[PDB]
Amino acid sequence: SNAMIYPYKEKKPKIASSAFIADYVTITGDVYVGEESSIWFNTVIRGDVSPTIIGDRVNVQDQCTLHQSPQYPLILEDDVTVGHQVILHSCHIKKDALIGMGSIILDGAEIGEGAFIGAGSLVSQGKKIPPNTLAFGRPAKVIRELTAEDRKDMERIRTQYVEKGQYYKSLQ
Repeated sequence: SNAMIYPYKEKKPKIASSAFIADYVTITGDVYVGEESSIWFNTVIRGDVSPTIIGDRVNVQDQCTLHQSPQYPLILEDDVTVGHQVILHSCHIKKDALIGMGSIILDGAEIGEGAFIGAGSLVSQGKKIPPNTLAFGRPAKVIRELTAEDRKDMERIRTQYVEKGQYYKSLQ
């Protein structure tokens, strides 16, 4: 509510009316944020190099940094979860994926649909993580296929975040 929204040149952020934008968040420039998505406390999204497209029901948790290099956009597809203090840099995170807290996902990296990146990981430039796998480490490596139980916990997290986003939004 106490958040900064700036243009960068002729572009201004386009944020769905149902999205929750927490306090101390800064969003600038060429950024699009979809319905019921939630951008948590002290996150910075500077849209001043390439476009940042965030889909629907996405959570970008507290104190993340979202930026780009010139060659690639930054894309977070629908139903993505991004953990606390994650750095995203011109990567493409496909739908239902989860990025573990404290991770760094670099330029041209592709996180497959429903993949889970373990906390504290570094996904190097150009790295592809296959859909429905667990990957972790620095640099991150594919560890195993995800199970039905892993997927149920991911569903719990993304759905609860939508609800919690709407709740904290109501307190603004």
